[PDB]
Amino acid sequence: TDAFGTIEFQSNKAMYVRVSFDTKPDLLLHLMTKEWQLPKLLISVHGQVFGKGLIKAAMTTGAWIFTGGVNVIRHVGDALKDKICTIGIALNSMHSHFILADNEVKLRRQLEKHISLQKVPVVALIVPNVISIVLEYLRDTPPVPVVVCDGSGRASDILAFGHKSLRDQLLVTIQTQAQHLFIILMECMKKKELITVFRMIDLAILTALLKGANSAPDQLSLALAWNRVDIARSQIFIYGQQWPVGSLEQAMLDALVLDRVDFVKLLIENGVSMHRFLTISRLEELYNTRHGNTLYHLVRDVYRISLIDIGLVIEYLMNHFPFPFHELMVWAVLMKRQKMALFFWQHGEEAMAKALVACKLCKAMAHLNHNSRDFGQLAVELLDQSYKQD
Repeated sequence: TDAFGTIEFQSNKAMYVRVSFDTKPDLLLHLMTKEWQLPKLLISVHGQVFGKGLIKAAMTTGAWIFTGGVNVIRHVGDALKDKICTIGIALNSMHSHFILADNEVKLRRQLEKHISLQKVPVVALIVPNVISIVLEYLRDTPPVPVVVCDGSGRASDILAFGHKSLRDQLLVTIQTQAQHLFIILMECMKKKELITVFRMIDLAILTALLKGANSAPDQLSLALAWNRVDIARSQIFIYGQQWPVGSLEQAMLDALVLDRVDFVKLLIENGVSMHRFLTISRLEELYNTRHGNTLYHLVRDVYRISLIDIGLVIEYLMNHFPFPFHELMVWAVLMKRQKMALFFWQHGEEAMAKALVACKLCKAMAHLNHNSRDFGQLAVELLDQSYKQD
């Protein structure tokens, strides 16, 4: 036992546990997820652009960062100072949820492997033993999109060896030890194109993770979890892709469940046909789901949700759909969304009636002013422009 206490470096409040060298992945997972009340992506570091890249990547991905607890660690801490749930393993003030080892590495790696096994790509960035751990991660662990950094030292030597007489020059620069160490470097050439050296970071890190993942549907499913359509468009969707039949419908449904206007627009540009996409079962399931609405309460005023109940409640408030955009927009406004409904209004025809219906529905939905005013003004502007034209 012993330890098991949280200390605030006054503040940067954080939790600390002095675990032993041997660790149980289940114990650490329970402590972090439940005891600490604490991601889709995982990052671990062995040690302006450096700070900016990590901060942007961590904030967007919302991924835990594994770094040395002992104050290269200082450089990372300074970058953080410039609510990411970083994890420190070793007492830096910036890091949170401290975990210690009683003397470690083996237990940490086992815990990371167990966490990754649960339905979470893991990428390690690195700035003598450095090359050893690099090769261990690359070989033993199939996933290891390790990226070298401009920082000199072991990283510089590894990058120089990977990029490319030459072996003799590298061995001389290293200074029997060099000859023994080159055994791993021999496998580095075979492992090339799996760990890509960074070049002079969030975009680069995302690209490296996507390359490591290695099938448009598979990559796009993980991309949706990160909400990086603007950047992921170039890589996920490229000319000459496979595009398996049927996966596109599932991806479209998953995107539509959540509020990702950019991804829906990108899929429409790809050729997502709403004429055939519209489905009674899909609409019923979409209404049923509560993930991501007061309609349920309205339902009580009006278990699986059917179109009949929706029609009944709509009337009170007031097998492919030929004009699905009406249903899409009424659903979007009924769910209290402020972006998808406007997009559906833009795409669909007969905008005046739809805008007026939405304006009427908004006022009674609360029983609001901003949305009702927007819909009302949009209709007025549309008529005014049409009045000028003819």
